[PDB]
Amino acid sequence: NRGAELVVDCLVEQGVTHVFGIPGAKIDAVFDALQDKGPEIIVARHEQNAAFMAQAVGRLTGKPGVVLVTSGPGASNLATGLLTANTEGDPVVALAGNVIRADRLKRTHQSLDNAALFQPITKYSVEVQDVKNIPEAVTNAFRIASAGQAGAAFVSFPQDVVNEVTNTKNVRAVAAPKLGPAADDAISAAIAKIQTAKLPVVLVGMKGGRPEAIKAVRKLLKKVQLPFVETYQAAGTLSRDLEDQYFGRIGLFRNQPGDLLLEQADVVLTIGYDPIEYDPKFWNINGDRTIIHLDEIIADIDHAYQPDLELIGDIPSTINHIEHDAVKVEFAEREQKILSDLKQYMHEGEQVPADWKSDRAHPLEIVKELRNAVDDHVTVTCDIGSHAIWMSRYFRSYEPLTLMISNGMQTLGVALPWAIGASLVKPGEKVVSVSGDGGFLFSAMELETAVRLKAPIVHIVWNDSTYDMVAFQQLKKYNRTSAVDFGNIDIVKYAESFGATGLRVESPDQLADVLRQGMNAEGPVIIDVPVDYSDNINLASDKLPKEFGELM
Amino acid sequence: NRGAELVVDCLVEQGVTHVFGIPGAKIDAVFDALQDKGPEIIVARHEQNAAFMAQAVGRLTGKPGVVLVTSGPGASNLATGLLTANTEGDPVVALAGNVIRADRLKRTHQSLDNAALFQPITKYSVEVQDVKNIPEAVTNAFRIASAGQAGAAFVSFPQDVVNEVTNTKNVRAVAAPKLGPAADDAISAAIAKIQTAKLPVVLVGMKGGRPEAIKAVRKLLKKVQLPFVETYQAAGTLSRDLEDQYFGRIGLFRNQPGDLLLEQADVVLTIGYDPIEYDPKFWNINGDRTIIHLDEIIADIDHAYQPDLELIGDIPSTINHIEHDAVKVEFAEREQKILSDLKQYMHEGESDRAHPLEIVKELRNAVDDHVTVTCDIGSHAIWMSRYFRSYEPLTLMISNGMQTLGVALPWAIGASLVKPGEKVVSVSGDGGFLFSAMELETAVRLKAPIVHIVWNDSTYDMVAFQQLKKYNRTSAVDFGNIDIVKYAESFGATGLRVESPDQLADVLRQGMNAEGPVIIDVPVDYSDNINLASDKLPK
Amino acid sequence: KNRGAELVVDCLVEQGVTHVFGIPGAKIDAVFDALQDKGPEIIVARHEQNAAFMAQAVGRLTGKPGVVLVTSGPGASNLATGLLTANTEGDPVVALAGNVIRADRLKRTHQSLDNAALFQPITKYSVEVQDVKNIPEAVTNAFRIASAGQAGAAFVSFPQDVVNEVTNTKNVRAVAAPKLGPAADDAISAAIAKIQTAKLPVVLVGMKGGRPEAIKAVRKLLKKVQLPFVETYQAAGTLSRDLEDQYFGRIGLFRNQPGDLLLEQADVVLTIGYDPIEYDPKFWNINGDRTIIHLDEIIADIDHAYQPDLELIGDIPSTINHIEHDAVKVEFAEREQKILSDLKQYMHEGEQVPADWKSDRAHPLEIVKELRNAVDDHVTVTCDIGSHAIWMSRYFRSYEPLTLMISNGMQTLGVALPWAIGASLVKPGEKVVSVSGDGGFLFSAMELETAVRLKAPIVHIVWNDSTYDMVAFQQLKKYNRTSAVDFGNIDIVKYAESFGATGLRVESPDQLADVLRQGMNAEGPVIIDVPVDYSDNINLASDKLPKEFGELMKT
Ligand SMILES: Cc1ncc(C[n+]2csc(CCOP(=O)(O)OP(=O)(O)O)c2C)c(N)n1
Ligand SMILES: Cc1ncc(C[n+]2csc(CCOP(=O)(O)OP(=O)(O)O)c2C)c(N)n1
Ligand SMILES: Cc1ncc(C[n+]2csc(CCOP(=O)(O)OP(=O)(O)O)c2C)c(N)n1
Ligand SMILES: [Mg+2]
Ligand SMILES: [Mg+2]
Ligand SMILES: [Mg+2]
Repeated sequence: NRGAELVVDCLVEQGVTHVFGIPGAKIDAVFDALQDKGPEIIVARHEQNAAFMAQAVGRLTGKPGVVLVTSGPGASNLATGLLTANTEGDPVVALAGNVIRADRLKRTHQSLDNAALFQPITKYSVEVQDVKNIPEAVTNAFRIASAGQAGAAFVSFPQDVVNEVTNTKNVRAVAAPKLGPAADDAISAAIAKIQTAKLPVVLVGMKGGRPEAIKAVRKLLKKVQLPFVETYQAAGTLSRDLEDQYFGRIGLFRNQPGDLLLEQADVVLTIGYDPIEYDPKFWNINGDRTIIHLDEIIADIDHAYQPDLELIGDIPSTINHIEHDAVKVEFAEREQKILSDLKQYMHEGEQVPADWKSDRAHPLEIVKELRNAVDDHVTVTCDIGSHAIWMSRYFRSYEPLTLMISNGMQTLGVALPWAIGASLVKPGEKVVSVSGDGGFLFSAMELETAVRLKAPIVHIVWNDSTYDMVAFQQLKKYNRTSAVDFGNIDIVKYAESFGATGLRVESPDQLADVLRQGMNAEGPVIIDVPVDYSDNINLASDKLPKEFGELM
Repeated sequence: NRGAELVVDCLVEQGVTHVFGIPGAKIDAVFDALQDKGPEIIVARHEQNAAFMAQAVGRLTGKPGVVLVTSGPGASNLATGLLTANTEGDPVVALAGNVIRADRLKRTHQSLDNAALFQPITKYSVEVQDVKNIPEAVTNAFRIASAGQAGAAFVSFPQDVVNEVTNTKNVRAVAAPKLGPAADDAISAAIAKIQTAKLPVVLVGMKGGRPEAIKAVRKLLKKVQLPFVETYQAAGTLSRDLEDQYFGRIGLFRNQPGDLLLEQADVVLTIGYDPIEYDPKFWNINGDRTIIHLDEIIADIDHAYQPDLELIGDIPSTINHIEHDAVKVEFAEREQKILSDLKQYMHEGESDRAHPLEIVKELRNAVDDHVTVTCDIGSHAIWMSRYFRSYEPLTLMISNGMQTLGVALPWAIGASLVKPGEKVVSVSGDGGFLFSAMELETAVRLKAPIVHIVWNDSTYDMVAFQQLKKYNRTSAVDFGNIDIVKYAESFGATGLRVESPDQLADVLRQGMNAEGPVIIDVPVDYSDNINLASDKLPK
Repeated sequence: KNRGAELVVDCLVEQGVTHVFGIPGAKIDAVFDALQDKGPEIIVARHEQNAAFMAQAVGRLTGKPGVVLVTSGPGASNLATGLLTANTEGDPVVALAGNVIRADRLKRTHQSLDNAALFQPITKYSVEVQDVKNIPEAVTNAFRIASAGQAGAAFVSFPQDVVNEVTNTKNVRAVAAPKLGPAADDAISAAIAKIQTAKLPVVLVGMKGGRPEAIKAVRKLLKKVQLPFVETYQAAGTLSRDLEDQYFGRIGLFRNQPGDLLLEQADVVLTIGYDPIEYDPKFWNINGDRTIIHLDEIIADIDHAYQPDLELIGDIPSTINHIEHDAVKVEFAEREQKILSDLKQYMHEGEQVPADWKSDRAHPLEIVKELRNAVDDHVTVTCDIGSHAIWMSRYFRSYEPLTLMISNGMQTLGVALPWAIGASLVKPGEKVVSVSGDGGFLFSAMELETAVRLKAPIVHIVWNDSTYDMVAFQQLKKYNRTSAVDFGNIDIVKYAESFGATGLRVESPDQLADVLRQGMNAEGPVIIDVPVDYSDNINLASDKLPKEFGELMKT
């Protein structure tokens, strides 16, 4: 019963089932303590992927995912991982080791100021300097990682602290509390402003993408019949019932129907809106608009964002109090016409161009065939790139937490490790991950962990042989691409070398059969599907806002 | 004519030959400027390895390696990379982008305090907030990265700053100056203590592992005939002439002849000694000895390290002034016997699979002296660090500061670019391999003549055997195997395999004569590893 | 003309700032120049520390952030302790400081440092604006964060070229920080349930319970349910004269109070806005399992001695009201009534001067009482740090919200007098009383010029013993000897007159009552030198009371 046991004791109380990590000499006492009791250790092939996996656990379970690494380069490898989780509202607790307290100021092996390093990228970055303080520090980490808004917590343990034998008792895993609903006066005022609105619309954001949030949002949308829009991490709010009120997903560029829908609005209700997904300077422009901020925390005042009302409190509760006293909105003919046109423009946008001819599959063809090959309840984790732009915009998701996208840091390589984390959260279910050919290699080494776990993952690789998202953004600004090209690899040979299944779409017509082959395959499968990116530049085309400008 | 050009203008003037990086929306303006002029861009497969490559360029060329990344996750991926370079005396300049100055406080895509993040892990972390300040900020970053002790410098560029058009002129790339040698009276006082010493020993350290230092160290060792020892990053100090005065490499555990040699000495002269490689509480113990600190910067006072003399100045110059007025030391009979027994003990220290010691030697005999050999981190690195002889400066590169996993392969890639047309050998573990194995694509793309050796045991053994000595059980050290040959072939590279311990020498030669990147899978018996921490030898 | 500096003033206008405390400088002068055309009144301070203190006092009294404006370099670095104090004591403060131009920000140039990096670990919000357009946003969010629970300090740094930069940027609406709804309904119901079933339920009113609107609601709860309650030092003023029979003093510093013994005997403790800085839970929540109910605007910090069984997070007054609405009077059993009776008795004996007392100087308890009797309930009393503060914090009764201000977070020396000046600006035309030690006096005594300049009606009481006594008696108790606590005397009367202020002196303990009335009736700043006998001070850390109660209870 030494300090390392205390760390494990906390993990038990927090109900931690899995720990992702990589052992080392400085953190060895805690890994040793985990052999006697505590959660199952998932050994990672890189601490970055260990942090990503934990993030996936966080977003899916609502409870902090736990990552355990050693001092020095082990700790510093969690940097990007935690930074992503901290900016994308995913509860993660990081446990890292450090050199002994007596040599903490010295130039010794793997020593640095851990707490100072993770300070600007976490909600909580502390280093325990007394063994008695372990149960407190770790508990407060779990609570703070979870408390709205969710984020990353980092706890550093000097080696002599985790090895120290102590008679210190454990501490109760007091659950993070939930707020009450927003102020009654604030809700009453909000209902009033929505009822008097000529065209009210709902902007569902990050924290609205929580399951219980989605549950309450849907009840509201059905009763009041408001047209709504999603941010990328709000994917899954849409139901097939609410398809007639759905106006797509806003993000990246102001050239979507939702942006035009938001423009026409006179009252906008934002739900759990972290502006990181889409800056308000992009959508809230052109005329005085009423903004009602509903969130678990106060609003960030921007030039383009100055809420006329703030409903701060538990997001689902606050929505419930609104939905109860709200009544159906009747739209005038003019507003109905606008909604009709936008829904028309929206449908026109989801279609492959008529003049299309190619040896490869169009991105929309890859999107459509994938959704029809994947059940609604199946979790799909997506990477970042041009492929991500298509997925975020056109891949429909009808259930909470089934389309995971990195819309905070837009970190390359998140797809596959999220999928591995997701499969452990939902055992016995197939999990689909989508990535680019460039972003793939960022975390492809974690495929060994997949085969080892026999995880039912289907990884789709959009093959263009370039960092295209940077490329077409270079062409639009400088009329030339720079440092976006790299060599190709045999993706099938790559998979097979890890002990996984590798398939390949040789022709655009084989797409449907290859996908279903993978969805029925056993174990991890990587799928190489070449794509034609000649239409990608139109993702930033302002043709659509122009057409609607003239029509108005 | 805009801020991005200024960054490149500095890179030109600094004589930067290569920039390793990955583009992004915020830093693309500088990537755009590199199309018209400036160094050749090497697109990496991960910013971690791009930073590693730059570290190798720094360690090999003496001028800072440059890495250029984007905002957000681009910047934060440099964390381990820069931290490694900063604690291992390798000059690196990192250039990262950031969000618009007007939105620097907002929750927007890829925003963080870049400068605040790299503060605890660099010698210099600044963020430029005015376009005029670019040539200054960049120039001083290079100077500080180079200045003793060398390390990592980080410069963050708001997107609007690199895109802003200005008529600001560039700034001259003033070279970091060299110090003069240590004080004359200080040099004389040191020489006095050495000639009167019964058993004087030289500890060549990190900053002694520099080329000009080694050249100057060797002249001192030949003339005075001093017994010396190496640290892991001091590999290459040994010459084939000086085999008779060499007493191995100290590190990791106190069970080496060197630890015992230093113990018996009464006066020890340390040269460019960073205590990060081996804490002085391990060797400077059993009895009072006089310590003379020779370095480019002052010493860190430790309980086991309190110098009686500090000769601070240019390392080679200070050494030359010693070598000039020093004379040969005659060793007494007792002391000569101690030196004799330990050199005997040294050789004394030197299955279905191949033994580690078999793999070290057979590689040395299969590899030319001038060929640079990069090593990763693990148990295999311990065998290499202790028994792989290097007879030329900068031919055995080891990460002895952070002990960072995955450094082997990208260092080799950086090296092939530094020494074009030369073969480069990299050694790594099977666990440490996948950390940066995706950078093999960059090697094949560059057609770099790299030879990678993978020690195959299927575990994180260095953690494993230290667990058995502490808790008598291993924890979280096991993982599955992969087909390394198929892996190589999938990248368009050559894959070989040692099926039997006798095939070792022939497979090695195949790779050394092969064209392009080659990976070699060699299985190892690690049942002997546990003796590395055995206290048998000191007893 | 519309320049960057104007945007800063425009924000202050929309925020409804009436006063700005500061000291001008070369880097921040553009904002000072802009304040000449429009904006709040500038209060020139004699040290930036006191400007931070005064701004803090305005925040604690008005609930809106007090504003402090300084220059680059040492001007900014002088705000360190001031802001650190406000940040740990729930007082809204916005600090606006200048810095060198963006082009020389990395250079060794005059008064350059990383302003933001310095104030990062001691404020809720420390940013530096690097674009003139971003000013109205940065500042507005600064005010909101400083006010948002838990209230604290925000620091905004302006490069000289940024505030001097001419820009056509529109201002941004001063959107008010919103209030939470009350705590969760099921959580409140569960709380009432655990309170009704309690043998001895007690309320611990803490820092955030000491706010006016909080106190209003707490009292209604206390009257209806008839719960015994206790105060922390910054919760002073919750007590009403109605509630005297349920009041059990103020816990703090040392565990030797009736309140500490009351909490020990309780089986259910309701904490209200309890920041543990004032008194760590390892001191009071000991010796047996107790049910803890954390009521606050933010979640709880889990300690070994503090692991709540229930958390009611939401607006503090609103949450209390829902409790008060559905709660009923608590009936105490015979055993519990006696425990309350004995403790209420022990409490009364503690507030009394010892019978064998004789001295040429005034006893601390005499100075407290005579001051309380010379001062109206509504008159704000600011207290400094030292042994005198212990007497005041424990024995000076306060019967209205925000009439006894104490620095109980950082325990910063010198806060008394500048707080009074800030108070004097908040309640113009009202007398303000400040209490300090002779050591803590000189830390900020130079602000006496600022009082005299404003002709503020302040009455400053200086406890004269000629030592750092609070350190001294704690040294004798730990080391059997004092170290570095002694210093020379100054003529406090002559000191006041030299600033143009009134100086009085209590030459004999009977003149005490008379001198105070003389001061309370004097015009302009008044300093009062009153000598004190500190021979009884060591009993403040005496463990006699817990010992007697230990024996009396084991009976
Ligand atoms: C760690 C990191 N580095 C750089 C970037 C910038 N970036 C955004 S998209 C992209 C390239 C994606 O390449 P790929 O995997 O091939 O997908 P594609 O764009 O081709 O669809 C890059 C480098 C990033 N978002 N994260
Ligand atoms: C980035 C990083 N993660 C973890 C460690 C801790 N560590 C030191 S050696 C080692 C395992 C080495 O495995 P391998 O590559 O197979 O070499 P081997 O032990 O088998 O010789 C680990 C995980 C480290 N030094 N750096
Ligand atoms: C800035 C600061 N310095 C030191 C202390 C420690 N301290 C607390 S009370 C005290 C001495 C108080 O002297 P005085 O004002 O004369 O009051 P007295 O103790 O005599 O009642 C000291 C030094 C502190 N709380 N803050
Ligand atoms: Mg691609
Ligand atoms: Mg291995
Ligand atoms: Mg005193």
